[PDB]
Amino acid sequence: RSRSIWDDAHAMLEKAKAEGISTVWDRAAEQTPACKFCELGTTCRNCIMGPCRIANKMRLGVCGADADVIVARNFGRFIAGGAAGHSDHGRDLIETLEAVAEGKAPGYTIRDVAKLRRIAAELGVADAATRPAHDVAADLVTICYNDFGSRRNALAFLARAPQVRRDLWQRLGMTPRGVDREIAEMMHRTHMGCDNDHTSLLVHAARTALADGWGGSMIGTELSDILFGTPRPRQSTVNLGVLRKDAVNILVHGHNPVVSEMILAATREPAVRQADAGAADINVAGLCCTGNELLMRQGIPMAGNHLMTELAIVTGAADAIVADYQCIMPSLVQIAACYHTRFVTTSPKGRFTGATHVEVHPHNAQERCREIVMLAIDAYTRRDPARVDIPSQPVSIMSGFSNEAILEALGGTPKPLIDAVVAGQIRGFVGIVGCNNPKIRQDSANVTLTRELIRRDIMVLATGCVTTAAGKAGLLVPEAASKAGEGLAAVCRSLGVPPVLHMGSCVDNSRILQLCALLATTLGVDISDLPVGASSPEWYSEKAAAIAMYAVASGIPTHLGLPPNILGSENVTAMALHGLQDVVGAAFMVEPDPVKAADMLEAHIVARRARLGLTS
Amino acid sequence: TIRSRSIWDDAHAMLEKAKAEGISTVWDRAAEQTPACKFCELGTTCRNCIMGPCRIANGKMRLGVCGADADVIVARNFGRFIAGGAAGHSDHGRDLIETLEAVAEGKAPGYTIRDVAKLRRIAAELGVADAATRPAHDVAADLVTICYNDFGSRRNALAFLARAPQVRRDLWQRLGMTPRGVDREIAEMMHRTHMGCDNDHTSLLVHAARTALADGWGGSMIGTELSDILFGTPRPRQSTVNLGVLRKDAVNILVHGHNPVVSEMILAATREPAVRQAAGAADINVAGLCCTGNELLMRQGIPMAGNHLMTELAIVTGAADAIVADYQCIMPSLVQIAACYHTRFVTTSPKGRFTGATHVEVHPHNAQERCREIVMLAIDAYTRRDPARVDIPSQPVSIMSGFSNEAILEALGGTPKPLIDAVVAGQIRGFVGIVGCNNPKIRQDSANVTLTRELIRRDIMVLATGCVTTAAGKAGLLVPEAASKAGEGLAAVCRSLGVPPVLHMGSCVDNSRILQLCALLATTLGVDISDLPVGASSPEWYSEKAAAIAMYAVASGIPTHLGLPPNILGSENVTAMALHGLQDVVGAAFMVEPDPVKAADMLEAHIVARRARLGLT
Ligand code: SF4
Ligand code: SF4
Ligand code: FES
Repeated sequence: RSRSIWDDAHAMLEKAKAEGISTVWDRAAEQTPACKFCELGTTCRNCIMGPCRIANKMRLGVCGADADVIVARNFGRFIAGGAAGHSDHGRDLIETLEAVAEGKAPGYTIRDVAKLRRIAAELGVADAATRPAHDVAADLVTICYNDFGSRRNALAFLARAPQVRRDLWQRLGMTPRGVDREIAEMMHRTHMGCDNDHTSLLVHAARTALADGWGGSMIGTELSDILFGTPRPRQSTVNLGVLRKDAVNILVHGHNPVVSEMILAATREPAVRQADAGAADINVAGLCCTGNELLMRQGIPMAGNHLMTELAIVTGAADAIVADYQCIMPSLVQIAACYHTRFVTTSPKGRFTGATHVEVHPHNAQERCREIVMLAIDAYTRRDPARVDIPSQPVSIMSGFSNEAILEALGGTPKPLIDAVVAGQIRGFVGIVGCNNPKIRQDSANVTLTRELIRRDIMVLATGCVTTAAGKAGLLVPEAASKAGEGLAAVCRSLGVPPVLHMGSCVDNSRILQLCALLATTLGVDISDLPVGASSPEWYSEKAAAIAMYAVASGIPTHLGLPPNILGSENVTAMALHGLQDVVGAAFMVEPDPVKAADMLEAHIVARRARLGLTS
Repeated sequence: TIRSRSIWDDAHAMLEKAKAEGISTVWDRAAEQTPACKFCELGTTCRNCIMGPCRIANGKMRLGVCGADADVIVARNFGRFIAGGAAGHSDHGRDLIETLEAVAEGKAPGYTIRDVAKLRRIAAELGVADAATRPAHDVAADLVTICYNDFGSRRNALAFLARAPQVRRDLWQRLGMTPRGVDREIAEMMHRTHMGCDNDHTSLLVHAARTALADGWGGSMIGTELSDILFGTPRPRQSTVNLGVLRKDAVNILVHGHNPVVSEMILAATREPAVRQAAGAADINVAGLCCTGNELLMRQGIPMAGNHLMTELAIVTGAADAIVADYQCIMPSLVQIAACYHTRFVTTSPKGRFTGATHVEVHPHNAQERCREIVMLAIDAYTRRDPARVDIPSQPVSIMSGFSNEAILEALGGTPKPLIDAVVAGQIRGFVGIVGCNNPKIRQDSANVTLTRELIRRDIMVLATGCVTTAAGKAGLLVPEAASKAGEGLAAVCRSLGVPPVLHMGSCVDNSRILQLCALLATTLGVDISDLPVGASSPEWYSEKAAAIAMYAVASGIPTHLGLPPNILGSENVTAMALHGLQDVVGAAFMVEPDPVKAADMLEAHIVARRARLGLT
């Protein structure tokens, strides 16, 4: 009850305890209270002269490092881990398009040639409009790979940012030069006896996160649309009720659409769908970011977010989990073992001990994904009928709101959206990026903050876990306009869109940057002048901090529900919470109270409205 | 009590001088952090997300909040440890590519290509067309491209990897270990260690091996070869060691860190007539520290003031007029210790920023003017030195240095066949590259020198890099006359060649020379590196770069001994994989032994075993 706000989670948690199955909430209590030095960030294991803990003797490390350097180093490596997670996903997308471009990817094509030509033209490919698509693709592959090289002075997509913003980064030393390069430079700087200035460390951490948002994640988003289709607005369902008792239930979990879109195509094969075991159909449901993206591009229903993954298996109806990499809890392998579920992994980078590994690459995806769906149809026969309990009834959601889709709904230009903001019908925009964290009652903060913002005529752009949260709350449909303020509801009914726009997965947060950059460029101001905000009310992962860091560094005020492990240095904390405002035009806000967070987000939005000479 | 800190009299005098002056040393701070955190020492702590942090216990706390066990958690921490060290070398190599490209474009005043012959040879080796006869700047530019591509994401294997025997390359490929890109493997390691990605301890150790190979065969190797191209390939030469290199009558500039791009330009500025005339001092004195000092010693014969733990004690002498630092292994306490005196602590790299220092950023386009400004800062500081607080402890010791692979082969008449013949006869029973640092957990240089003395006594030639250079040098082991401390066979070889029984091959980056030498001997014999009577030791290691070095040695076939254990004892599976499992996979393994004599037995035992596998006595 205190663990989650959802009845489907409640039913599955009670089912888990009766079956003696330990959940992520059960293990969170074992690790609470946690280590104070680890919680403060005042611990360092970067060499075997240590480990060192800073006290308040023990003021410095053995090498002489103070709490400032130690805390900043840990935080840069935290960000580097998150940027690395997106970086590799984007590299994987580059490899796939090259396989298509070279004609070495059976079942893969370029779904959105129009976007390919536009992106290629945008990044400087000559005659991208009229040359053969595979050549245009190959040239774009080269540009992207160069951003994963070490000879650029700035990443390709950075030109989307307003000039004032690009000039600021260059002056500050923040211009991201290469995706992998900045990750390595961060790891270099955090080695003993290298960067021992907390400001320089935070600057490069900002540089590293910008290499994600304007590099790794952005390449990942745009190539995904090129290969799998650009999302259009569409209807679907959410919650554990997406699982059908009468169908073979395949759950795609992780991030890579290269796999999940091939799992979907294999289930649509005539020979596979024919398989014969008491199967009414082959039901595919989404999890995590690969589910978000399958929802965006295919309308496939989503079973749940981060904390719903273990409870999805406990239902007794998950026949298989097809996983790749990132945010896939290893406990899934043990819980699936308690049932019949075949836990299948597909990435060479995402290995789990005890799993069934069927490695998927573009050259063998069609045959391997077809083999995987047969493993699931086999597992559907061994499912115990006694231990099945699908809790809830699914909820309708609308999804597929890319920037392409938003502009289409606005008639082609951002001016109607702009005009609504100048009038005050839409007072501002807040991108909510949150995850789930067992330290917070599940989706309470996410849904509460979302409800507050739309009540104040502030449009919410949702990605990641908040998608399942707002969707379960009925906020992802046009009819949710009745829960928004008069001005925002007026806009939404005019556009036929919900007051919360689902823009995709964690990688797709680059869409929010692209949108902010477009509005800033259209108006001739910096992103730090737009009435925008970002929130991660229930974040947990390195990727969330990398996202939060690149939002702040791009001019977007960013709220965090839980603090990072940096409180052990008040200097680092003050830089993140206040000092960054003077440097990059935005800052971090830490607030566990979602209502106070709405006040803080709205206050900044109001302030930027006044700087534009507008009424709030 | 300070006699237990170091084995050297210059260190003793400075530690006792530090105690009287109330200056806290790295040894004083080591005792404050002992006993350390047990979970951190075991590796059973994880801070990779804010669902945690998590500690594993030995029924609660068996797993992390995400479900991760001690195996995954310990392996993740160790992979990130390796990634930090590879990252340190990676960026140094990237800096040298940037420098050669500046030379190649004519945008680097004072920089030239010292070794055109090596440039043409390296370019030809990596596939540059007509590298032998085309203009040097074009040859350089084409080589710059090859190196940058190894810092890209489109190669299937790094360029220098072809030096390895085919059998070794086939093994890496089968295992999934082939390093594809320098930065790529670092990022992939960080990706794998994110929550919910690689949760298989075997896969994690494999990629850590892949990442370290991207260093030794990539970052460090590019760093070594381009450095020789730009600053000269080391030839054997004489020099002095210890704190006595500092002259009371001269302006004392200490270069500390790693980048020769700066230190070789600091040396040239001191040789300028106006700068040398500006110095009321008797001379301008440049001395080496850490790895940049190793490299100035190798290529210029510049004396070295001391190793890792001697850096703070160098300032306490009261004679260090300036410290020119860049990045890596430069303790931030140096800024506070220098503040107690007149010393100007100068930093030059954008990547190595220290709070409170005098920052004069050095890049190839402005090095000549900036380094000239830095030497003037030091000449200014020479006037502000208090004569009362100066006490230079010891008298310097003669050393011989400059043993690159080029130098070794030259001493052998051009081919490794004489070196090979001595090994088949048994005059040289094997080779051990000692890579150690210093660690306040061990009496300074005790284990290093003790192991070195034991090995040469058993006819085992020692190849020294890094800190052990100052260690063996202070012990009189770096001169031809040190043959009297070796066995009959090894002493016999050394007298024939006129070389010491311990060969100084450079800095930590220069450990790639040892790989190049092993690869050459293995290729010449038609066997794997795992078939050679070779070993590696880091008796007093501490840093991420040392663990990356040890990991890439093990992964290339070289048995590697560590004096102190890494933070992995919390998982017996990871420990057994490092200590035994790797032997079945890569033909070599880690050996953990704090007793240097037992370490010599362990190193010699493996050497003996590989001699038998080659059919030798
Ligand atoms: S880098 Fe410094 S603070 Fe960190 S463990 Fe090593 S000695 Fe301690
Ligand atoms: S990644 Fe897993 S083990 Fe590490 S802190 Fe997070 S929940 Fe704990
Ligand atoms: S566990 Fe070692 S400090 Fe937190």
